[PDB]
Amino acid sequence: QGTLLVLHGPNLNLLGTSTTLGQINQDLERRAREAGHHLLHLQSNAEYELIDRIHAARDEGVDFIIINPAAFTHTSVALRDALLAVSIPFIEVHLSNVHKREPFRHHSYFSDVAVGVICGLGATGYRLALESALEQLQ
Repeated sequence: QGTLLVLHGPNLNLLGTSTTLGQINQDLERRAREAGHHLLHLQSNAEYELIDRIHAARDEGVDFIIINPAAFTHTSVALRDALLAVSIPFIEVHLSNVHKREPFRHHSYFSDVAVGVICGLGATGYRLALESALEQLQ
């Protein structure tokens, strides 16, 4: 029934270069497909590429977003506003537990407008957000 888009923010191209981004993406696509949905993804170190991808999603039939903004979590109001502009619900994912880290990482420009948040559960957090999204879509 639906289309999901997974967005990965900056530096995540280095993951497991220990699970890689490619491994995460293939597992998500597989699980989405088994449940009858279509899943797309993009990683970028460029804020504008992520913004543009979100704008495209509005005009392409995307029903739900799963985003790991990574360092942009704490900085990119522009990505927050892209999500809000297109009115596509999303779940925020973080690999590491930000509460264990520097105070600046405790603030997110996403969390208050996300459906929910998964933090600190490593690469598995993405598939957990996908389980949630599949329910949210019914």
